[PDB]
Amino acid sequence: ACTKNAIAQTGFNKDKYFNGDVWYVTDYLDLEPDDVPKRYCAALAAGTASGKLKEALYHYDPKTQDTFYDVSELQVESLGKYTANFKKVDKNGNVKVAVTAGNYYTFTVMYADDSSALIHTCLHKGNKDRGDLYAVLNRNKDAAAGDKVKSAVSAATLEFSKFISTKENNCAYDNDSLKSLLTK
Ligand code: HEM
Repeated sequence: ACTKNAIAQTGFNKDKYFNGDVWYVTDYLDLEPDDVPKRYCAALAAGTASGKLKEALYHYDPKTQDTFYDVSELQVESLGKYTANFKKVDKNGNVKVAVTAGNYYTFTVMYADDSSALIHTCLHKGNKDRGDLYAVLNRNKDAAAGDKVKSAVSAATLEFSKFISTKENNCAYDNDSLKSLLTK
């Protein structure tokens, strides 16, 4: 189960974060052991589509090849803290698993700037929940974490040395699909 109430960035700039562009996960920290594979790749696009806050997600296991996309409308809990009801889609936005109650994740932006971010997420999915997950994001694929986001990791009382890098997996990303999905 999840255990953390992540605190959102003071002065979080929502329009900058939710600008329709792509964020790549470069490093992640799962608090629960064996909650996720040790080799993984993920990215998301976050934007507003016809007035609604939206995220599109991409997950790829670089070993098993398991791949899936999701689209969510976000509801606001407070500035920088959201609840997202996801539907699983193909890369084109065709629905594979409909939105359903109990299938949701929370999403807190703990730090963000032009190029980087630190987020916390808590996934709830039927009988397949996920414990707390933190992720370092960058606008550039596989970019090394800069001093600002690393300092934010420290300020959150987390040890960056514990984060797992995604940069050494052979991962490729369909940016174009992620952007398109925002409207789906
Ligand atoms: C590298 C970082 C991440 C890893 C290693 C990871 C790992 C996983 C894994 C292994 C699953 C499979 C669950 C299953 O088999 O049903 C999953 C599902 C999911 N994750 Fe992640 N995840 C990451 C980042 C994220 C982020 C940043 C978000 C939200 C912004 C997110 C949201 C979700 C959602 C919504 C599902 C269920 C999708 C569906 O069933 O349609 N994940 N994740």
